[PDB]
Amino acid sequence: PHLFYGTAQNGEVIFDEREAHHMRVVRLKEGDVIEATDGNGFSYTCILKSLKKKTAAAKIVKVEEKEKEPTEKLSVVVPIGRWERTRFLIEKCVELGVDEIFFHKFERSQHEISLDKAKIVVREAAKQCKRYLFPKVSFLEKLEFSGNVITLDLDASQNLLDANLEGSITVVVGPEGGFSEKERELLRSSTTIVILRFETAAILTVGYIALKKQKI
Amino acid sequence: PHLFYGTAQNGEVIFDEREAHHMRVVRLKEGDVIEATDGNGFSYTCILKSLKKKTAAAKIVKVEEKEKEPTEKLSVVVPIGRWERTRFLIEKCVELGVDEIFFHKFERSQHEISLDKAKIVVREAAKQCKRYLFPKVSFLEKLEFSGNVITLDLQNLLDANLEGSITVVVGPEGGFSEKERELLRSSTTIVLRFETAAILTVGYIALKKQKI
Ligand SMILES: [Cl-]
Ligand SMILES: [Cl-]
Ligand SMILES: [Cl-]
Ligand SMILES: [Cl-]
Ligand SMILES: [Cl-]
Ligand SMILES: [Cl-]
Repeated sequence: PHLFYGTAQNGEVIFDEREAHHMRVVRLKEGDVIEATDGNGFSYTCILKSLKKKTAAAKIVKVEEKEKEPTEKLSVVVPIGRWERTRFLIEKCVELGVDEIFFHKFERSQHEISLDKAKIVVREAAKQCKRYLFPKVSFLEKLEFSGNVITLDLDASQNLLDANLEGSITVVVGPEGGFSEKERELLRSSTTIVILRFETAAILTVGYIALKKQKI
Repeated sequence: PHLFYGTAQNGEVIFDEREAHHMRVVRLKEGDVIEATDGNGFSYTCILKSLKKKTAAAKIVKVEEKEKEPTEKLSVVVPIGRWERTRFLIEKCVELGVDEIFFHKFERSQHEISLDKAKIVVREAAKQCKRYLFPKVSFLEKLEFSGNVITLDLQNLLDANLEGSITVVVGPEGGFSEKERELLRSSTTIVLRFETAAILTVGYIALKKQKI
């Protein structure tokens, strides 16, 4: 049971080139009943009409609201770094029920991110996890926040299980080359700080928090 | 800075062809200073004396105790299933401070494993992670247990009582059979992508037991 992604309007869902290729791979055809999401919490049961090289369109039969906006958000600051790390962190954020991703370039990174690429990673992950309401993605200029913030310092574990998790939480995943001293002063003074393989620490940290917050 | 695995005897560490080959891949030569572990908690700083095709030997210069046996053990029963899953679970056991790994072929698996092959996975993961006291591996013929055993189907694991030595039963890819669901309820405490779930669950337990 595959879940496609498109834009609903005027009784149809329209699909971009990327989706049409994915449908040709599953070898669908005109007449087939399919399920799409718009990424804002809705599910559409549709009959495929057109499948062409760079586009497709299906007629909507049924809509179900599958997920509503949460009252308390889980936010993660993802460092703009080597693509393999960045793609991983974004995928895990979809997976672990994060509501908002914020991309920050820490002082020791010279990387950039394409926000359109990040949205594709979110889309493809969500289609796999059957997540109807996609996390939002934004740039973040400054390490300035409100509410409860937890910082994952990758170069040191601190006590995660002692941390207070009351209310809305932002988790700040640290950069590969480490916080500069300016960043560290800024984050010690404003957040709560908490050695394993990068991929394991990130899953365990964000995943424990999501668990406790019942985001998963 | 690599870490090799060898056998310590009378002032030298000897190494097998797997390690010798690895030494050649990383361009080591006779006369270089290397670090080895025995897999028993100790680090050995040695001078590499002989690097041959099938074997190597180094002279011990310094020995440091890195890791001791814990009072309270964390054991995990790993299903014998598709290699890619089994290998991942072995490596996470190494990395998350599990002390002992027991392989069980559940009823809906038809797979088999050689302990020699599992040990190689342990070795290579432990070399990579710089774990000096390697976990032990063995077969578990029956799902028959004593002690705190908790049975996992990859939430409110957060409420599980994890005190004392503990065994964690990770279920098979095809699910527990009826007989298995009954058997496990008679002797255990029943408490996302597979890899994510496996890390979050075993990691949380390890972290709560302070094994990491
Ligand atoms: Cl890159
Ligand atoms: Cl990019
Ligand atoms: Cl951009
Ligand atoms: Cl980075
Ligand atoms: Cl299995
Ligand atoms: Cl071995």
